[PDB]
Amino acid sequence: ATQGVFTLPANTQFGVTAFANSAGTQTVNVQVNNETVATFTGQSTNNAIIGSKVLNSGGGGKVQILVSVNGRSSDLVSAQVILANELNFALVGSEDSTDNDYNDAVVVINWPLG
Amino acid sequence: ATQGVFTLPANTQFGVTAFANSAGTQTVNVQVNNETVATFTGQSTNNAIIGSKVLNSGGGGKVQILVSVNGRSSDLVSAQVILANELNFALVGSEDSTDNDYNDAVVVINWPLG
Amino acid sequence: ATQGVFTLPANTQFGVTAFANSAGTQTVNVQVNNETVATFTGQSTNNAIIGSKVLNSGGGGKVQILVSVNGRSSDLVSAQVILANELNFALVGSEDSTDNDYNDAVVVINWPLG
Amino acid sequence: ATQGVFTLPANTQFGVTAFANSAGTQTVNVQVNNETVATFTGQSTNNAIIGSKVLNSGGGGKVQILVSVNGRSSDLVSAQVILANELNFALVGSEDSTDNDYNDAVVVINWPLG
Ligand SMILES: [Ca+2]
Ligand SMILES: [Ca+2]
Ligand SMILES: [Ca+2]
Ligand SMILES: [Ca+2]
Ligand SMILES: [Ca+2]
Ligand SMILES: [Ca+2]
Ligand SMILES: [Ca+2]
Ligand SMILES: [Ca+2]
Repeated sequence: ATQGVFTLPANTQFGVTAFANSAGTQTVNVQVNNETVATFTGQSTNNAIIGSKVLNSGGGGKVQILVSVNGRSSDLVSAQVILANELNFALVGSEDSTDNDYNDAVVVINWPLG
Repeated sequence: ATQGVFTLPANTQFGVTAFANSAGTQTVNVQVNNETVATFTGQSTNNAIIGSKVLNSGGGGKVQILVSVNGRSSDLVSAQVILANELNFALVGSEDSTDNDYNDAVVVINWPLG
Repeated sequence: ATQGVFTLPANTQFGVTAFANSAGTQTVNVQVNNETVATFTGQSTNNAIIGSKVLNSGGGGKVQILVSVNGRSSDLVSAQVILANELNFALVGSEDSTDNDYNDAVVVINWPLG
Repeated sequence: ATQGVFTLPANTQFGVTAFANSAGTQTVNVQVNNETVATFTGQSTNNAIIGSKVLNSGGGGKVQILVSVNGRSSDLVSAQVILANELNFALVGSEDSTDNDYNDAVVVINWPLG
């Protein structure tokens, strides 16, 4: 299945935060309605935050996360979870090698804000 | 139900990150096997990160999040989600008032690291 | 927090299924836009299905689960999870006594159908 | 990523329930520790239950779901969610064709029982 794609409500503010856990330098691209609106880059084997931003989901509400290491696409896993019928998490893990920890870059998207 | 309590694997490294979305100043306490091992305080209505740390789950693996505003306990909601049978997220929302957005402090715990 | 309340897309077919794991006879009440549309009753300590129905979410899309045993309200826990940005589960556990297993009646709501 | 594989606690009773939403006859295979312990075969475009069984997770706790239609593997998606730090759902969707609804066979694994 396609992974890392989420439909948000339209024109809604959301937070996107990325953590790194790999020897490889991670590149996280955030696309909103098929336009790149953020790129995070960093390296950590200790969960360092390599980016955190507030973005808007725009008309289509389509938010896609892509992760690469040195231009090679990582394999993704994802889900969305909603708590108390209001608090949304869109969760992505990525795998840049063979160990299947899926934590090489971890991306957490949350809404609503404010 | 009790919320904000999670059983991790023993002696395991995990990340904890807290976000704020309220007029009220948020205090997030992190307890590992009933000892307070981190405390984050901060105020934001725009999802600012008010703390991020790497901790060890210790022998019991018990991780509890408590949130308060002005010394008053916030109501919590929580769940744990596992992706690819390996990547774990323990998720907490908290409500300090009456609107029920449960985002006033948002806490994300992730493991494994490295 | 209020639990057992979910917002579905409007005018959408959904499935609701209830399982029992208790000595007590479970009564599961299903409301759609604040009107009772189903009631499932049954007893099992071995996960027997006590009801499965297809319903429509109507204009408001509001679905609520309540659980009681001999007229006494059970404590609820719930969450919604979305897979592949399309497959939805709305999940309820309920606790009729003291052991905190939350499985006394378990309710799974799924959409889309067809 | 591999999907439809879950680690349960050892020697634990669990329920497995399959729903069908396709024109195609669905064959759901359940393995516990790499041995077939159940096979559900049925057809429905309206969420009918094509199998429900109680099984034991055995020493390894490994549970795998595979879905096929006329001998051809469906694409799977999955996740595990834990409520109240005790109530577990392991969730599978499967796609037998092109529409990406992932509901053609839907598998819900729950524990604990009793
Ligand atoms: Ca890896
Ligand atoms: Ca890693
Ligand atoms: Ca609030
Ligand atoms: Ca708020
Ligand atoms: Ca109970
Ligand atoms: Ca029970
Ligand atoms: Ca399909
Ligand atoms: Ca279908």
